[PDB]
Amino acid sequence: APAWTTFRVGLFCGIFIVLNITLVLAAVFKLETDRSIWPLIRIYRGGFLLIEFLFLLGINTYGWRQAGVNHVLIFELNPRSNLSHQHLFEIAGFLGILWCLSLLACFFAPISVIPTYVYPLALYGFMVFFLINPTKTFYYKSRFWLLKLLFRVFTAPFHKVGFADFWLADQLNSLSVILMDLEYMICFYSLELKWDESKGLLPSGICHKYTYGVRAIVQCIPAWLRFIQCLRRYRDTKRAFPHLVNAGKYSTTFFMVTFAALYSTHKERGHSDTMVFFYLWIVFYIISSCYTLIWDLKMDWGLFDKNAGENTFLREEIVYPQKAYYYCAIIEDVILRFAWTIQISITSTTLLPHSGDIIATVFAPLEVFRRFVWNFFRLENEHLNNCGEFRAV
Amino acid sequence: APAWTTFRVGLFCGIFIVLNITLVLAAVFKLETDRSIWPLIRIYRGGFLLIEFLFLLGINTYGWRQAGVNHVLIFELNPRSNLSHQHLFEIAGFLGILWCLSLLACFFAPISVIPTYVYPLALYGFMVFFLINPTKTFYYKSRFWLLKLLFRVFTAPFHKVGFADFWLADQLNSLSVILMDLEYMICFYSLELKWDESKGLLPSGICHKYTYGVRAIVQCIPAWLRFIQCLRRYRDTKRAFPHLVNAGKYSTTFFMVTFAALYSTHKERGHSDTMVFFYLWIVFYIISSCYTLIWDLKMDWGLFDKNAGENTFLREEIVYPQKAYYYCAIIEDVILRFAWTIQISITSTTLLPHSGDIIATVFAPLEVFRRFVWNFFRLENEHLNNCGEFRAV
Ligand SMILES: CCCCCCCC/C=C/CCCCCCCC(=O)O[C@@H](COC(=O)CCCCCCCCCCCCCCC)COP(=O)([O-])OCC[N+](C)(C)C
Ligand SMILES: CCCCCCCC/C=C/CCCCCCCC(=O)O[C@@H](COC(=O)CCCCCCCCCCCCCCC)COP(=O)([O-])OCC[N+](C)(C)C
Ligand SMILES: CC(C)CCC[C@@H](C)[C@H]1CC[C@H]2[C@@H]3CC=C4C[C@@H](O)CC[C@]4(C)[C@H]3CC[C@]12C
Ligand SMILES: CC(C)CCC[C@@H](C)[C@H]1CC[C@H]2[C@@H]3CC=C4C[C@@H](O)CC[C@]4(C)[C@H]3CC[C@]12C
Repeated sequence: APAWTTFRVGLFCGIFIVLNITLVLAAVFKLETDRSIWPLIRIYRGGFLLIEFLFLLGINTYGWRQAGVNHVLIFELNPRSNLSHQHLFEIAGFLGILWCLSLLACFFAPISVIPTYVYPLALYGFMVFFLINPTKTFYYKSRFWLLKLLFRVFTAPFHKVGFADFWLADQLNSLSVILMDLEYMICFYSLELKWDESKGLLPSGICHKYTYGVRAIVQCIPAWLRFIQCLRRYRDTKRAFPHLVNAGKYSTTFFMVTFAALYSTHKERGHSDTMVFFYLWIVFYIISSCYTLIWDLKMDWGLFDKNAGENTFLREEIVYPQKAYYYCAIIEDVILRFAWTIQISITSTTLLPHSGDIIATVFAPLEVFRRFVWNFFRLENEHLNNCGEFRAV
Repeated sequence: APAWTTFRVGLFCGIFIVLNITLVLAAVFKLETDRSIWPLIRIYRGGFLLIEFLFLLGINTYGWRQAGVNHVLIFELNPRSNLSHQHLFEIAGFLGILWCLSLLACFFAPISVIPTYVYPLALYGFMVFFLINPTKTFYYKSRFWLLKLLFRVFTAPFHKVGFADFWLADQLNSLSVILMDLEYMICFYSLELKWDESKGLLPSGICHKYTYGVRAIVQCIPAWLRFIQCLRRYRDTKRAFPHLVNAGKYSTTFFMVTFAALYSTHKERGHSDTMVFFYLWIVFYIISSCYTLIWDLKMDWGLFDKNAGENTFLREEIVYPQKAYYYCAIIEDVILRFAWTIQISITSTTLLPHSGDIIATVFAPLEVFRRFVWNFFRLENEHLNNCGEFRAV
C-alpha cells in the first residue's frame, strides 16, 4: 500500500482512540441519572456492530493473504484491482469517527437550535449516501460490486448461487441485530417519540415487544434467505445431500422463534397453555444449537476426519502454523454456539425487560467475533478440497 | 520507511490534533478569570518552540532530499544509518503529546493529592531523560551524536570548526527564547512560588525583569559562542575576510542589548540620562538589522550575483523549481529581520508589562519560521559553490 494510505489508517485510528476516551469520561460525568438511556443504546448498537464487523474483516483479509488462501479466486474478484486490508481499516476508522462524533453530540448540546433526535438521523443518512453515491469517487468499484451482490441475495429464488452469494447471506445471519435496531428505530420515531419536546430523545409503551408480529419476521429474514437459496441449489443439481439436509439446518430457527412469540404472548395473558409452550421452546433450543454446531465442525471446517493421521482430531492438511489455533477455535465455537441461540429467542419478549437488554448488548459483539473466527477455517476448507462445490474443477 | 513508522507518525499526529482542540475548548470554558495565566505561558512557551522546530526540521529534510542537496556529505553523517523525515515527525508528535497532556493536567485537576507545580517539572524532566538514557534504546545513535556535538559548541575556543558546529550554533541563535524561559522557570520556583499553597502555579515579583543583569548574559549566550567560533576560524585560517567581518556581525548584538538594560534601568530611576541612552539604543537597533540582513542575502544565500543572467536578481544556478519561491523568500526575510531585533530588546524590559508579553509570544514562532526558511537556501548555496570553505575540495 502507498504511504498516504497507511498515514490515513493511523490518523483515523488515533482520532478514534481519543474520541472513545472522552466519550467514556463524559458518560461517567456529564450525563444525568433521571432520564432513560436505553433507546439511545438500542439505536447506536447497530452502527457499532457494523464498524466492528468491518475491522475484523480487515484482519480476516490479512490472515488469508499471508497464509496463502486464494480468496480472489474463490470470490471470483478481479485479479488486477482488489481492496487490501488497509483500505478496510480506513473505511472502519472513518465511519467510527462519525459514530463517535454523533454520539458525543448527543451527549452534549453543541447547538441549542438543533433538536437532539436529528443526530442519529444524520449519521445513518450519511452512511447510505456514501454507499449509493453515483459519482466515481470513494471506492466506486467496491460499492458498485457490493450493491449488485446485495440485489441478488434479497431476490434469492431467481438467481444461480455462487460462492459470494452464499457467503454474504451467512454473514447476514450473524448481523441480524442491525436489522432489529433499524426496525426499532423506524418504529420509535414514528410512534413513541414526542417531536415537540426539545430533548425528547431520552424520554415505555409498545416499542420493544414481539407483539405486532413484526419482530419475529425480522429475525427470520436471513434464515429464510439461506433456506430458499438451499432449495434453489437443490433444484439445479438434483442431489438431496447436502442441499436438503442443509435447508433443515436453517429451518430449525423458524420453530424456535415461533415458539418465543408464543410463550411470551400466552404468559402475558392469564392462560394455562403457557407451560406447554415453555416445554417446546426449550426443546427447539437444544435441537437448533446441536444441529448448527455439528454442521459447523464437520461440514463447514471439515475436521474430525478419518485420515487425520498425525494432526489428531483435525484433518490431514492444515495451513495455519499452530495446532493451538484449531483447538482454541473448536472450544470457542462450542461455547459461543450456545450463547447465540439464547439471544435470538430473548429478543422476542421472553425475560422481563430489565434483565434482558444487558444480555443482548453483551452477547452481540461475541456473535460477530464467532463469525470472524468462522471465516478463517471456512475459507481454508474451501481452498483445500473444494468444500462447497462452487467451482467444480 | 517501513509501514509501522508511517502508522506511528499518523497515530501521534491524530492524537495531537484532538488534544489541541480539547485544550482550546477547556481554555475558553473551564479556566477562571481572576487568577494570572502568564507564568504558565512563559513556562510552556519553550517546549512549544522546541516541538515546532523539530517539525519544521522534518520538512527541511524532505525538501533537501527531493531537490538533490547532498546534506549527508555536508554534515558528514554516516551514509548507511541516516534518519529520514518520518523519524523526526515521530519524535515531534510524541513530545507534542506529552506537552499537551501536561498542559491539560495543569488546566484540570485530575488528581487531588498532587500539587499543580509538579506537572511542568515532570515534562521537562522526562525530556532530559529521553536524551541522556544510557541504554541502547530509542534512537541511541542519534542522541549520542547530538550530545557529542553539543559538547563541542559549548566549549567553543577549544575545537576546530566544522559545518555541523557552525550550523548548530546558528540554530541556537534563533532559539534563544527557550533559554530565557528556562532561566525564568529556574528563577520562579525558587523565589516567587509559594510551595505551601495547593494551587500556587497560577498566582508581580522580580522574575521577568532584566535587572540583576542575568537576563542580558542569557540573551547574548549564543551570539557570544558564534563570535568566539569566528575568532577561532581566523586563527587557524589567517584570513581577515570573512572571519573578522563575520565576527562583527555577531558583536552588534552586544551593543544592542547593552542599551536596553541601561535605558530601562535609568528610566525606572529618576534619571535624566535616559534620553541619551534611548537615542543610542535605536541607532544600534538599526545598525544590527541592516548588517544581519545584508549578510543573509549576499553571503548566506549568495544572491544578487553579477553573472545572474536570465534568473534576474538571483544567482546563476537554482535548484528549487520556481523563482517565486526565491522572491517570496527575499521579501519574507526582509520583513522578519526587522521583527527579530525588536523582540530581543523588548525581552530585557523595554516596554510596559502589559504591552510586551503578547509581542514576544506572537513573534517567537515567526523567528523559528524565518530560520526554517533560511535553512533551504543556506544548504543550497553550500552544495553549490562551497561557500563556507569547510570542505575545501
Ligand atoms: C446501518 C446502516 C448502514 C448502511 C451501510 C452503510 C455502511 C456500509 C458501507 C459499506 C461500504 C463499503 C464497506 C466495505 C465493503 C466495500 C466492498 C468490498 O469491500 O468488496 C471487497 C471484496 O472483498 C471480499 O471479497 C471480502 C468481502 C469484503 C466486504 C464484503 C462486504 C462487506 C460489507 C457487508 C455489509 C452488509 C450490509 C448489509 C446490511 C447490514 C473488495 O471488492 P473489490 O476487490 O474492490 O472488487 C473489485 C473487483 N471486481 C470489480 C471484479 C469486483
Ligand atoms: C525549557 C524547554 C526545553 C527543555 C529542554 C528539553 C531538552 C530535551 C530535548 C529533546 C529533543 C531531542 C531531539 C532528538 C533529535 C535526535 C538528534 C538528531 O536528529 O540528529 C540527526 C542529525 O541529522 C541531520 O543532521 C539532518 C538535519 C539536522 C538535524 C541535526 C540536529 C537535529 C536536532 C537539533 C536539536 C537541537 C536542540 C538543542 C537544544 C539546546 C540524525 O543524526 P543521524 O543521521 O542519526 O546520525 C547518525 C550517523 N552518525 C552516526 C554518523 C552520526
Ligand atoms: C476461547 C478463546 C480465547 C479462543 C480465541 C480464539 C482466537 C483468539 C484464535 C482462533 C483463531 C485464531 C486466528 C487463526 C489464524 C490467524 C491467522 C494468522 O496469520 C494470524 C493469527 C490468526 C489471526 C489467529 C488469531 C487468534 C485466533 C483468532
Ligand atoms: C511572505 C511569506 C508568505 C513568504 C512565504 C515563504 C515560504 C512559504 C516559502 C519560501 C521558501 C519555500 C520553500 C522552498 C523550497 C521547498 C522545497 C520544495 O521541494 C517544496 C516546497 C518548499 C518547502 C517551499 C515551501 C514554501 C516556502 C517555505
